[PDB]
Amino acid sequence: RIELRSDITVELVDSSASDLAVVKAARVSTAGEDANDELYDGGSTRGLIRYLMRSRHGSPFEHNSMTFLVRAPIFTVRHLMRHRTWSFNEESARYREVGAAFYVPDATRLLRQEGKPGDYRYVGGSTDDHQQVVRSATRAYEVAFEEYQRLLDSGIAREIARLVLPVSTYSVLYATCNARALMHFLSLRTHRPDAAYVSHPQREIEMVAEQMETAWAKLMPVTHEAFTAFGRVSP
Amino acid sequence: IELRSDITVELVDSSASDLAVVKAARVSTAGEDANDGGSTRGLIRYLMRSRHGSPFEHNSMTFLVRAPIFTVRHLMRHRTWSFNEESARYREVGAAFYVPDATRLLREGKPGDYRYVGGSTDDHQQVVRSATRAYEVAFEEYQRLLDSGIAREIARLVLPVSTYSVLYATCNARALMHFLSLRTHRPDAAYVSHPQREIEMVAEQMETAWAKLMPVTHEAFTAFGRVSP
Amino acid sequence: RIELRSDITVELVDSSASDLAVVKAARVSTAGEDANDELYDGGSTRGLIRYLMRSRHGSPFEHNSMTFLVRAPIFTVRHLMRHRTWSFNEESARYREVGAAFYVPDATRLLRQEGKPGDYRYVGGSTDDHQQVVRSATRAYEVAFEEYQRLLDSGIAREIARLVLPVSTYSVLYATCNARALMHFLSLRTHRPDAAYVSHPQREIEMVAEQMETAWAKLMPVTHEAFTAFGRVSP
Amino acid sequence: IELRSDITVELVDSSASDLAVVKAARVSTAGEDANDELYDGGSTRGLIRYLMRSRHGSPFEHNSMTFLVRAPIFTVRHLMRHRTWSFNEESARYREVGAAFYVPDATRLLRQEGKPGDYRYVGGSTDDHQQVVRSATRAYEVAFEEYQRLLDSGIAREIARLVLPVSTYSVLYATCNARALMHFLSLRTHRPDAAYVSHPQREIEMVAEQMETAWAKLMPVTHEAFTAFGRVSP
Ligand SMILES: Cc1cc2nc3c(=O)[nH]c(=O)nc-3n(C[C@H](O)[C@H](O)[C@H](O)COP(=O)(O)OP(=O)(O)OC[C@H]3O[C@@H](n4cnc5c(N)ncnc54)[C@H](O)[C@@H]3O)c2cc1C
Ligand SMILES: Cc1cc2nc3c(=O)[nH]c(=O)nc-3n(C[C@H](O)[C@H](O)[C@H](O)COP(=O)(O)OP(=O)(O)OC[C@H]3O[C@@H](n4cnc5c(N)ncnc54)[C@H](O)[C@@H]3O)c2cc1C
Ligand SMILES: Cc1cc2nc3c(=O)[nH]c(=O)nc-3n(C[C@H](O)[C@H](O)[C@H](O)COP(=O)(O)OP(=O)(O)OC[C@H]3O[C@@H](n4cnc5c(N)ncnc54)[C@H](O)[C@@H]3O)c2cc1C
Ligand SMILES: Cc1cc2nc3c(=O)[nH]c(=O)nc-3n(C[C@H](O)[C@H](O)[C@H](O)COP(=O)(O)OP(=O)(O)OC[C@H]3O[C@@H](n4cnc5c(N)ncnc54)[C@H](O)[C@@H]3O)c2cc1C
Ligand SMILES: O=c1[nH]c(=O)n([C@H]2C[C@H](O)[C@@H](COP(=O)(O)O)O2)cc1Br
Ligand SMILES: O=c1[nH]c(=O)n([C@H]2C[C@H](O)[C@@H](COP(=O)(O)O)O2)cc1Br
Ligand SMILES: O=c1[nH]c(=O)n([C@H]2C[C@H](O)[C@@H](COP(=O)(O)O)O2)cc1Br
Ligand SMILES: O=c1[nH]c(=O)n([C@H]2C[C@H](O)[C@@H](COP(=O)(O)O)O2)cc1Br
Repeated sequence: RIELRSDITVELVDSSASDLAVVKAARVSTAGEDANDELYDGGSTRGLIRYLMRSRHGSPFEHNSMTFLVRAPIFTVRHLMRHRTWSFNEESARYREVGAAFYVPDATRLLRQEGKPGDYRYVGGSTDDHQQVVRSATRAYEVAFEEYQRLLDSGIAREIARLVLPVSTYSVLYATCNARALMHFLSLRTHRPDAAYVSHPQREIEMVAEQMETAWAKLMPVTHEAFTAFGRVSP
Repeated sequence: IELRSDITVELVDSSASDLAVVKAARVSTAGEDANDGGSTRGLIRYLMRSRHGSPFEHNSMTFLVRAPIFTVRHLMRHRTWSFNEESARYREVGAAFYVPDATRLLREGKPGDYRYVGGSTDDHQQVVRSATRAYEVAFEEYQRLLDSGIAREIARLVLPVSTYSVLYATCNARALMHFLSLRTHRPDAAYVSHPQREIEMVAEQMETAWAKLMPVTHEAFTAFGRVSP
Repeated sequence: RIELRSDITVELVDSSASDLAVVKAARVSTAGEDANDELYDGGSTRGLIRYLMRSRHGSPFEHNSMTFLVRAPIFTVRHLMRHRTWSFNEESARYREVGAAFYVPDATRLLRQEGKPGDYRYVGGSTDDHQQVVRSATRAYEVAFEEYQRLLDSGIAREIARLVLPVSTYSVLYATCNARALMHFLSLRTHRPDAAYVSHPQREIEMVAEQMETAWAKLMPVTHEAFTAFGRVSP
Repeated sequence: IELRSDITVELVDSSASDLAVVKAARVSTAGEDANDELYDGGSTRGLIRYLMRSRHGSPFEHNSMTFLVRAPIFTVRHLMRHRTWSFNEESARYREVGAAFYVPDATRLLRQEGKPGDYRYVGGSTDDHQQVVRSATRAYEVAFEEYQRLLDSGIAREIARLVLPVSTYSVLYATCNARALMHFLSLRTHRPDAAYVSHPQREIEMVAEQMETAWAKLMPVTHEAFTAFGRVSP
């Protein structure tokens, strides 16, 4: 028996990110060695960071890291993993038997399907779909996992047996970035009609991106607001 | 549906030669002067053994790759490459699926355990038959979701990781060597890696094409233990 | 016996860069295998490249390379080597006796000096500045080069003798990028009031950038034109 | 003007421990359950050695270390060739340069290299130190004197600096993860015992040594493995 889930989760597992890190790093360029010591307050912090954001001076946002634990279907992990300045370590289906958790969209998700990303007329759907999707998914997931279990039972290599598993199978990974890589990622992986360049990601990676953005907002409140302020363009 | 076991790589564009390496390396010792066969062979052997990899980066190779998604995930972990890949969010995907061929060992059960490696050919028929039921049902349902007006990006959730995809993949020679050290199983190498056979097929095809472009670099690569400089 | 020059030179030595490669790379997404054997006409090329440029879809612009031979002052080479997606190989002063060639800015250049980059009110300059710079530079360079040779004559290692040499000493290097990295470089290393983000690079690095742009314009005229139509923002 | 021979590195921030390695590696083999349970020094060391010996590099990337570095420009150029790092450096286009310049100390000059990579080109002596100090003093004094005359003439900071030598001190922040740091140590330390002998100049190697010490304090199991296996980055 399989488990169907529709939750996509991100947990902040570790970090070293602050708005002060950014101020210090940027100060060294005009201040020299005073940089590491100086008297910088609430209003000077806002001012400097907004300025770096508006000028796209991005390197001072690199002196940090945030590490997330992500649990998501493989098709969404494929989206996250396209971001080449991040580091990733993922559960391996060559090394382990895969758990029978599979992703299905929730009812309320399906009313926001993008038939051809970037085109307005292709957004829509309604919730007779959800039952049809649940019904199709259940049949395909069951068979795949049963054939999966069957080959493992004959002693077929796990890396071969998994060929039958759907891209909706859940995976778990660690994902580490600095703030600049995170802002570049948010620019592409959130849909924000406010933004200078509006992106059209699938909703499931956007779910990942929003949770990450919430955790990041707490660590770097001033950077986060400035990022939104300047049109969600990565410095 | 179609079942297939080809995994193909074609070189589609390049600007890559051994001489491009020699010139790049020679600005250092010679300056402007830098812009035979034995000084080329010599210089390249030295850069390889000293691990001066920067001269090997002044070049590009582009490949067109046809492989199932699980192997494409392997390829796309190499972050210094450039990729563009067929999208199931935009396209209705083709009913082509990978199954291993007859000569594939079917029993590495934990890679790096050359105690967990083996196989037979009654395993073959089992794999094919069993994958076939999985793929058939997945595709039928993928079609029924499309036919009900479900968006492509959602319909595809039911497709296995053995679905064929296709992409352009571009690297310089230094990134390729790094890729080859990880993505071929070569007990003769200084550091032995244990890649899945399917990505290794990709890798062998790329190495073969690259040997035609840069045969002296390819020889030095192997001579010094298949360690990327 | 020193030589003063004020020419910063870029030569394209090799490339494999075209607009058509960009189209193929984008078409694989929507057309699959067929993209590799498709024929593309002028208007479909233009429409597609302008679409990617304005949408900031940048990956299709990476399947190429350009290799430049660059001769420039150290201080300008440092600007150029800040760009981490490039490949560089540079003449070594640890290995080679350095040539007596040093950069001075020419008279036209000095009219457009940047006192506080980004601040337009420290932009400017006089006509007699050229003579004061030349008289000042020539004295300092002569002494550095003379001490350099003295150190070399006393058997001091080249790696140590060169500490007396100025940031205006000429170096030579190969610099290799793809068009996307070149574009991000041009958005930062050229000053353009038309641009969506006006940058304030030292004129010396900008001279490097303009010549790269000219050579690249010839290889990928469609992309070039599109990059400029949409405000010099790197996809 | 002030002549110095110190090259300093200070750790100003980090999030790095051997623990972030074990967790990142454990996800692959034990899934979700690798964030959340049984941890053991022996098994932690055996896993880190195994990743190191096998060059499984990626689990060593979930961390960061930020160094504040003060070093002459010619050394900064060596450090900044490592493109996986992030840097922010004092700008001479924005700032009047301080007249601090590097001269090698007396012991260092006894080493000097070549031609780097040839054993028989290493040498020096202690009236050579006084040559170096005297030539340097003459060059730097004139450079700084011209620098000032140009600034006094209202010539722009960015142009005036053309006269200053590559021995001018600069200050920067440098952030990397432990995988990038290992690669940098492999190339920027000279260790006849390593699987690959590298021949960096002494000054960047003085930067490297201090970074290694600071890192080893944070990740001693990783550092012991790095060294045990020939100082090859995973
Ligand atoms: C047998 C095998 C098993 C594997 N097992 C797993 C697994 O179980 N789970 C999993 O997630 N992955 C696994 N991987 C994938 C692996 O962790 C890498 O993602 C992939 O192999 C490519 O690694 P790479 O970074 O060395 O090369 P690429 O990312 O091209 O990077 C090339 C080199 O670039 C440098 N580099 C680039 N970016 C950085 C950076 N940000 N920091 C430091 N250095 C950088 C490094 O020196 C690196 O060696 C496995 C790979 C193999 C061959
Ligand atoms: C709506 C949407 C649609 C997409 N469509 C497709 C698709 O149809 N097909 C497909 O294959 N992918 C697609 N992608 C993925 C896309 O092609 C990117 O690889 C992904 O968005 C990550 O972007 P990136 O390459 O800008 O950033 P990452 O690879 O981190 O790189 C980040 C930034 O680093 C720089 N950079 C890193 N490496 C290089 C390099 N080698 N050269 C130059 N600059 C570099 C660039 O400035 C880049 O913007 C899509 C993404 C979105 C949000
Ligand atoms: C003794 C010595 C002598 C040297 N001689 C010279 C010289 O004469 N001239 C000169 O210019 N430099 C010289 N260098 C500098 C050298 O060429 C490198 O720029 C510097 O050593 C940083 O090394 P790196 O590129 O391997 O690592 P970093 O750039 O962190 O890169 C780490 C790893 O990332 C990967 N990587 C990152 N970007 C790319 C990319 N675009 N393509 C492929 N892989 C990538 C590679 O796998 C690389 O090894 C020398 C260095 C040493 C230690
Ligand atoms: C007018 C001007 C003023 C400047 N002022 C200063 C100054 O005062 N002090 C100073 O030190 N420098 C200064 N710089 C240099 C600047 O900080 C950058 O190093 C330089 O512009 C290189 O471009 P880049 O860092 O945006 O991207 P480059 O390193 O090419 O990289 C391209 C893209 O790759 C991505 N990327 C690559 N590596 C990482 C990583 N490790 N983490 C996250 N993302 C990554 C980013 O998305 C980045 O934009 C200035 C440049 C200009 C034009
Ligand atoms: O040999 C491997 N190659 C590889 O690239 N991975 C990466 C790919 C993917 O992001 C994740 C899991 O892959 P498998 O499910 O193929 O292990 O780790 C893992 C192994 Br083991
Ligand atoms: O929104 C997208 N996000 C994405 O990352 N890709 C990348 C991921 C994968 O390597 C390939 C195809 O993905 P889909 O099958 O998710 O389109 O392109 C494509 C699209 Br469209
Ligand atoms: O040991 C070296 N370290 C180094 O980083 N380079 C790089 C730095 C610079 O960009 C160029 C030449 O510097 P020297 O002039 O410092 O060799 O090559 C060269 C040598 Br040799
Ligand atoms: O316009 C700039 N371009 C640049 O690349 N830098 C980087 C390069 C160098 O590493 C450091 C100091 O450069 P000047 O010394 O040119 O400011 O910051 C700074 C400025 Br401002």
